[PDB]
Amino acid sequence: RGSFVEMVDNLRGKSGQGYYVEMTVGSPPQTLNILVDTGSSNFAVGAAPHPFLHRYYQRQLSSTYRDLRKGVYVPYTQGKWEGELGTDLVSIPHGPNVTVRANIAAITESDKFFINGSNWEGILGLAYAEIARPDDSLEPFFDSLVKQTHVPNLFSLQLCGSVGGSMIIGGIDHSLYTGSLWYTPIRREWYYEVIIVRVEINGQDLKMDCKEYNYDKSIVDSGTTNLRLPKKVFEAAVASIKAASSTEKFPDGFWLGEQLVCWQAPWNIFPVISLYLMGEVTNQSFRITILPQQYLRPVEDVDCYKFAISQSSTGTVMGAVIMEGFYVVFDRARKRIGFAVSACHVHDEFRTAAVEGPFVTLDMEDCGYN
Ligand SMILES: C[C@@]1(c2cc(NC(=O)c3ccc(C#N)cn3)ccc2F)C[C@H](C(F)(F)F)OC(N)=N1
Ligand code: NA
Ligand code: NA
Repeated sequence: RGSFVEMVDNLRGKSGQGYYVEMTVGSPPQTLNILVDTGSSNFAVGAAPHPFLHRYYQRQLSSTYRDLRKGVYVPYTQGKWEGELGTDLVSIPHGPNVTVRANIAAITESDKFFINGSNWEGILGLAYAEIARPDDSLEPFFDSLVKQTHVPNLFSLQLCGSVGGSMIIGGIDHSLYTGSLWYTPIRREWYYEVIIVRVEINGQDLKMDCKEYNYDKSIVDSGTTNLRLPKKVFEAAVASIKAASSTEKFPDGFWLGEQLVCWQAPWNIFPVISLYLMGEVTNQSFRITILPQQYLRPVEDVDCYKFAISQSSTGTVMGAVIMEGFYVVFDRARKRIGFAVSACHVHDEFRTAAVEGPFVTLDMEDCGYN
């Protein structure tokens, strides 16, 4: 409890390609790099020699593999994968000293799923059974870990924007953040769904019915890059950031993530974004504040950055954009998610990402969409 030195720095990544942890499956152990995705609930690994993959799961080499005789077909807006369901033994070498029998979906066909040039070969869906595919009886990796071992029912993520970071499984490591953690309730255990109760651009309120911030849900999702906002909130949000910084002009396509923008070797013009989240106590909220350093993402394989806030029709998505400013504690045993200022967040001399409270916010339960 409090000190997990072996788990510190166990995530790697390339900017734009996500964060992965090293995992082993089968006996003898097969080492795979696996994408950490708090917005899905399947443990799904390449199992066939797709050209983009460094390595894949070879079930034939595993004496402990058990076939479930059941296929799965998983489409996404862009992307699909199909595979064969089975169970095998799984450990995390830079995670707790335990081995579990987990469901694995061996991906045998995929389209637009794997990234050419990336160093991961599968995805670790850390959310709940309710969105597992094919259905909610396929118990996710984390539920099996907690059922079969003494690991507490929580994990925390420090995503440092070559990227790196830490996934602490079973606890919190205090060296990873400063100040205090503040907690928002998980509204329903499917996605890691939370409730946003107010949004401020450079300390001015968007002044929207708060139901708009969570239409139709808000989630914390390490497997998406952007801060994604409901169309109507997105519209209000760029309008406000345009006005805050209109000392310089940008092509309009920039704000739609349709073209990049460039200086040489200009942060003080861009405002901070505050999201207030529902607190633990009636009428109490807290707020997280992100810097332009989080929402203007550097692009290499071209000083050119992309606007990393985008419109959505699936609700607000607090992606890696947001998470990279914070230590984020997925406190599943108490159905709550904690934020604190990350000890590794990208910043400067003028302002810093922040987590502040308490605030008085009334009618917070109205902000949820039904
Ligand atoms: C199951 C899914 C998924 C994520 C990724 N993620 C990445 O490729 C990636 C890339 C960059 C970064 C960063 N930073 C993070 N993740 C790739 C494939 C995929 F199917 C798709 C699902 C969706 F809603 F999209 F369907 O969103 C989430 N949460 N996970
Ligand atoms: Na247990
Ligand atoms: Na600390």
